[PDB]
Amino acid sequence: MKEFYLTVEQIGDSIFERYIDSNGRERTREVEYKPSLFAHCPESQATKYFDIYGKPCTRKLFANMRDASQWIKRMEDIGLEALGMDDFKLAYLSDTYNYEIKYDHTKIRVANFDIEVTSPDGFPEPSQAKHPIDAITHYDSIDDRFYVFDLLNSPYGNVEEWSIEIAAKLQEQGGDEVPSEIIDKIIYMPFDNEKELLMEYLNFWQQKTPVILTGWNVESFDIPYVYNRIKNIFGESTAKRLSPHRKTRVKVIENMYGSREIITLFGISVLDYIDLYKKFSFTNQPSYSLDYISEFELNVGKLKYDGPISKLRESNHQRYISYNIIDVYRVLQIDAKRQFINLSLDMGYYAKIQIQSVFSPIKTWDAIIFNSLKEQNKVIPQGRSHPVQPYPGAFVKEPIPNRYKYVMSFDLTSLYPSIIRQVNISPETIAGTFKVAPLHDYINAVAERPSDVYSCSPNGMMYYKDRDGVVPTEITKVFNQRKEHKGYMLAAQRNGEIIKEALHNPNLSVDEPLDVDYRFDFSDEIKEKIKKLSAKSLNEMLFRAQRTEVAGMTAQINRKALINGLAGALGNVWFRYYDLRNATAITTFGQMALQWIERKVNEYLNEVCGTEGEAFVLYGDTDSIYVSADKIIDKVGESKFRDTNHWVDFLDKFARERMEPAIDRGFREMCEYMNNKQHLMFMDREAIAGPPLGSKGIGGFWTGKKRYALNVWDMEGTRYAEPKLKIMGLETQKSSTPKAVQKALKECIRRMLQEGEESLQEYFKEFEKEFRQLNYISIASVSSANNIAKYDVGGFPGPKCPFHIRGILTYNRAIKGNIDAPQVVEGEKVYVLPLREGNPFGDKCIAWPSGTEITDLIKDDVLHWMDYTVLLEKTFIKPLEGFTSAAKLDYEKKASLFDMF
DNA sequence: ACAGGTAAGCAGTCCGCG
DNA sequence: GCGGACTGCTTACC
Ligand SMILES: Cc1cn([C@H]2C[C@H](O)[C@@H](COP(=O)(O)OP(=O)(O)OP(=O)(O)O)O2)c(=O)[nH]c1=O
Ligand SMILES: [Ca+2]
Ligand SMILES: [Ca+2]
Ligand SMILES: [Ca+2]
Ligand SMILES: [Ca+2]
Ligand SMILES: [Cl-]
Repeated sequence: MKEFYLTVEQIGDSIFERYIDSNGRERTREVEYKPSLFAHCPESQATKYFDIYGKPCTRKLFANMRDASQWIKRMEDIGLEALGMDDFKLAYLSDTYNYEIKYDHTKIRVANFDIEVTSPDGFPEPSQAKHPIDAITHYDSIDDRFYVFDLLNSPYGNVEEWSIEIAAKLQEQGGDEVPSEIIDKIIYMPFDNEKELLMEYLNFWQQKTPVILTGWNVESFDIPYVYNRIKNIFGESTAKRLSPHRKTRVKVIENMYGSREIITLFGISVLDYIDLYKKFSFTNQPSYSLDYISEFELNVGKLKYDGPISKLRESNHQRYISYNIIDVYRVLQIDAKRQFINLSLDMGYYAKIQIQSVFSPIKTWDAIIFNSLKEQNKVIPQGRSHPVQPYPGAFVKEPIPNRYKYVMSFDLTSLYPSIIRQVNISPETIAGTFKVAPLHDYINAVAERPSDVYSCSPNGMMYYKDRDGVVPTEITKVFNQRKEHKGYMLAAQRNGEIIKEALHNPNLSVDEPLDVDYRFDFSDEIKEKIKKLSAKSLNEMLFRAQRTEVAGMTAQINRKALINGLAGALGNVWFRYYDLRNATAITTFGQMALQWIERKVNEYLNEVCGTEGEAFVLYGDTDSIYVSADKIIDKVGESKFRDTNHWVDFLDKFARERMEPAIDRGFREMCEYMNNKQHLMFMDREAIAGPPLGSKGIGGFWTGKKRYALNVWDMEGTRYAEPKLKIMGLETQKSSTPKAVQKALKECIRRMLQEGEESLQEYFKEFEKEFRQLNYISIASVSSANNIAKYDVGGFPGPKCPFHIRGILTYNRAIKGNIDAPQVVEGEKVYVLPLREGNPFGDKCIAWPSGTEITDLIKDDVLHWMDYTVLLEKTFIKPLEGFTSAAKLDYEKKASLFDMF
């Protein structure tokens, strides 16, 4: 089989690499790598190395890696460009793997792990590691085994072995309910003492050394804690065994509130799942406890126990171990759904970087572009330094706040990358400039055609049409992968809607779910086979379909993220190819494109309706238009259609047959006008939106930019079983609005768009009446805890102190003394509650770490002195007023004037 | 340091206001 | 005694 790397590191003048050989065997080697850089030389001097502009370079081989760096320095000490890949790991990878890497994941050792530390001192600090490690569950992807290391004796109690027979049993039967499918995969190891526990774990680490190291919060807690515990006990030399090469960097970086520490383990690629999740999940969560994320992701419960966690090992060691095992499995369950490790392997190898570098779009693209260039014997430029300059981005239309009954939207496919490809924007495709008319002259086709020779952006830049450019070339590739997985995604979604429809005719029948690939539109026979199936079998299929979709979502949205990131990278001063000329060429062309088609789309319909100079496009952001479809519908009359589904099927056909071809012609012209390389501005219909037929519903509304709600029947060719609410920017979407309140505002909106005003009033009446009975956690606000210190000033609110920061201050003050209550972690999320007039906290609000319940030390005073009125007013009524005003409705019954009857 | 800009709403502070 | 203008902060939308 083809060879592939596991990990690479540079230590002094040597490169350390773990890899899989041509026989599937894991090997390590240290290489005295001889790097090669480049300097400009005279035109006459004939070589085969040219920089990106076509200027000739000379290659310089260095005896060791230090020599190469010293030269770079000496060249800056002179003032001449020092060219080539300065990060030697990437050049080594590029040299050692001159082909497209096809890896075998079953050969890659991914370790998933978690530890427990009993601590009656408050949170056990990794930097200090004062308390014993008393459990380690470590899953190995190669062995398919959960390795459990369990301490029975410690300063904080002595405990009987864990029982796997009990662990397996129901909660409802006094067991722990550890899943069947992993019961047989547990390797249990009791330990007399911590010394042996740790000593054994290290020898285990040696024989099954992780390549990919993951888990929950593993980089802020488990890794640092185990490193430091071993360091405190056996010395830093032993602790260094956690690195296959024995080298570790310790980034001290503290804060005002003590000492936090991050350890780098050379030879291992650490991918903390919380960071994977934050980067790839595209959620903004109110809390990042595993319980919370497990629940959100897998719809599994809370992992319940009695008393605090600090007292769990002693009171119930049985459950203490099972819960540690389950925590590890949970991350695995999340990864089987989200596929983030898989994604990271794909990108890492695609680009030829350290896998952990996937967190860096700049590092990722530098390498892709580097390798691409290396293939044509071209030489990359030196990374220079620049001042940060702001630059303009997208255009957003200011909309008329209002209800809108029938709405149809249209969106451009991968716009910024498409613009890159259409215009041919790349560091070496720059041809010159032209003098720019103000933007609106390009929008309305008044300004003279900028060039007859080059491809142009309304920002005044001109690019060669004939050549290629690495950026377009490399961007097009990742785009095509994007399009592939999007395709799989949408079809899985389409299929999922068909299963939903079928769940109205569930057959009284005993069968198994169909063996089908959900990435592809179901065939007629499969469809025919589906109606006759049972509920039990249909639901299994639905679940699978969704699972396919999530998988496809992950692959698609994150390639999109990466390609959009190149476009922004052009405007990050650390990117090798930083260049505001190019970044600005992207954004400005975007602004023109959007407004150009707004002109065209208003023009077309005004002709097609005979009407004169009416507005149809009511909104647009960046690359989207929202078209007011009322006149098209009225041209036929709501009298007809019989059902909702008729007029949707109408509008759809009108979009695909009439609008798009006009839209296409519009973008053809603009491409011509701009004289671009290839037309790639593709705008197809997205959402079809309105109320159920002849209902009291308003269909949709806007409040301003970035804030609207629509009742969507069809989205990108997916016809929903039930109409789905598209809500953008409103409080229902924000992680800072109380859960109960999101839910209720969503129903108010649902009731606004699907049913009428009465329905909405009826609900508002109910909600307010019932509000005081909801759980405190459900009605609490959420916020991040940035810059606590800055505003601290004696433990009381400093100047211009933010509302939430104030609330933490009241917390801290109220938990003074008993270091036992959890401390608000700086930069983490908190619940916030307003405090009622004249309370014992001596301030007007309180905050505490999210996920958690507040410690009982203050819980009951918080519940009593709770300010429901200010909560209701601020978080619910206020935003509702916003929605209904814009919608021209009232949430409360108005004074009839007739009431005197 | 190690993708980008655009933009909304909520509070705090300071000022004008018979 | 409070509303408006401005700014800090937070979290959305592309
Ligand atoms: C979502 C997003 C968009 N954008 C910019 C670049 C996008 O080309 C443009 C429009 O964004 P989107 O409409 O969200 O998506 P897209 O055009 O990139 O791709 P698609 O429509 O197929 O999903 O806005 C970013 O710069 N960063 C981002 O994270
Ligand atoms: Ca734990
Ligand atoms: Ca689309
Ligand atoms: Ca788009
Ligand atoms: Ca869009
Ligand atoms: Cl230590």
